[PDB]
Amino acid sequence: TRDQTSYGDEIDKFWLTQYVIHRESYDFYSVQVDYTAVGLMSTPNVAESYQSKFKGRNGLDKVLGDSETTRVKINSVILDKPHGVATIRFTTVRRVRSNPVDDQPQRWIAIMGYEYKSLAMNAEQRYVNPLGFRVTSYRVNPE
Amino acid sequence: YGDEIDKFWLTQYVIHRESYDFYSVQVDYTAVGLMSTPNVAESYQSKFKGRNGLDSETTRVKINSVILDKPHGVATIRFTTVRRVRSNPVDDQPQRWIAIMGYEYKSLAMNAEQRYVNPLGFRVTSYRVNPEVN
Ligand SMILES: O=C(O)c1cc(-n2cccc2)ccn1
Repeated sequence: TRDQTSYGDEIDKFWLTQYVIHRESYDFYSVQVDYTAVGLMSTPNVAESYQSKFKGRNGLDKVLGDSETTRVKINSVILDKPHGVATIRFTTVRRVRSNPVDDQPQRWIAIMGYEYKSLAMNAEQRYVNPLGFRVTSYRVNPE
Repeated sequence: YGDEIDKFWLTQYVIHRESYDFYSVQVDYTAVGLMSTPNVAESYQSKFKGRNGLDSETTRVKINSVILDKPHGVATIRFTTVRRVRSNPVDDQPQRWIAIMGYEYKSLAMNAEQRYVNPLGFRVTSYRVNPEVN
């Protein structure tokens, strides 16, 4: 909509958490929806390193299928609105359909830079991102 | 504009209206004033209208469900509240409720005011809330 670094605590918090759930979760049924969302909510450079694991024969969706899944769980969010910086602590629970039960959960820390860029958008894009939220920097490290 | 985007303003609205706070009384009253129509918003202010407007107590909320009815702009939110007076050293016994509301997206007038709370023009048309006891 409008060039803007921040939209408030609650607004930024929703877009940030949604992003992590889209990009760190893997469900064979929603992969296309998750894939499309991360692209629109990211700069080309940020979207490039994520789309890489999906290209070619050994693309994640081509290899995994529905043999496994990873669930995502948000645990806390720290906003630095004036700088467009945000820290996110979350948990991920993987599974494989051939094992008895789930495997041990994994704690992560996400350091994200975000903004709201005003640019042209098509109909199918108005559904994904209204305020034009975009991640300009992303990297996760173990807890 | 999608389920998640709608569920956000809805749950936030239920949290805004069905709660009670003072740091946030200057932020919740103002918040609901923008996410509501002049028709369904006077039933919410009517609670302080006059001299006897509503620190001695508090009321917090936790969302437990969302179900959506897209084509109509309605939702079936189910939440719980907890009352607490400054005096009583412990919280009150929880109570469970049910609500359905009307929302729309009509960005007719928007200023410096709504960017923080409501820049997407989320507006509530209808409201009701009724309890639930098994
Ligand atoms: O990213 C989503 O919004 C999502 C994730 C999942 N999911 C469940 C386990 C792992 C990913 C299912 C449906 N939607």
